[PDB]
Amino acid sequence: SYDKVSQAKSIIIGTKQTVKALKRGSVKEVVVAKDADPILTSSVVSLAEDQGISVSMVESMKKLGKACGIEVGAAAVAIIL
RNA sequence: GAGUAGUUCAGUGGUAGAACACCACCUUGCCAAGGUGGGGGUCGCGGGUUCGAAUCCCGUCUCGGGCGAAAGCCC
RNA sequence: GGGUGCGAUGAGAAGAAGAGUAUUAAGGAUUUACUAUGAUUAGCGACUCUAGGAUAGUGAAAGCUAGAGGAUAGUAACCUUAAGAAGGCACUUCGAGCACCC
Ligand SMILES: [Mg+2]
Ligand SMILES: [Mg+2]
Ligand SMILES: [Mg+2]
Ligand SMILES: [Mg+2]
Ligand SMILES: [Mg+2]
Ligand SMILES: [Mg+2]
Repeated sequence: SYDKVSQAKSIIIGTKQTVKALKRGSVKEVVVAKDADPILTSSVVSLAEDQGISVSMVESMKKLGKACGIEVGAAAVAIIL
């Protein structure tokens, strides 16, 4: 769902920043890219589900980057609405 | 002429030097830098000369080049 | 503006380390190791001693190997005092630029 990502009010970018966004429950929707290494994805989606927050996985992470406006690509993006 | 420490170069008859690299400690999450120490070389290989050969001689191996009809020879 | 490289699998900055460590002095201790050097005189060549080596010549004493032990300095290693730094990854906040080139 890049409609939700390329828009939205507040969005944090990067697995660490999404984990820090989860660590204070200020995030409303969590987006995670599929073709990323699951070793890192696991830790953020687990904490996400544990918090009880919705997770919307997306196909491409380069596309995630492009939707965020970033030029390098992201693994996880948190929408801190 | 080219072949010498792991690499790169010195060493022009006295058992192989420097630099860098490597190991150990300093030392620690981890490396770099650094400071002490340390280990390492059929000197292409084999005979001879000599008390002693990386050095001289002979045979021989590989590479680059020169001479020669070639064998050889020279660098 | 152009050509690359890296970058949310974290650019970059600060912090935290590194650390009271390196380094700089004054003493202290005077045992360790390392380095340099060893009168005259022959000899290319000498810190001394033992054991093998090998040994032509020179010398009171030879070059190798293995030990052990020495003076003269120069160093590091250990205490006390006063000062006292430094790069990167990783870590911790901020989170997107940084680097080489013309
Ligand atoms: Mg011819
Ligand atoms: Mg021929
Ligand atoms: Mg950084
Ligand atoms: Mg820093
Ligand atoms: Mg401290
Ligand atoms: Mg120009």
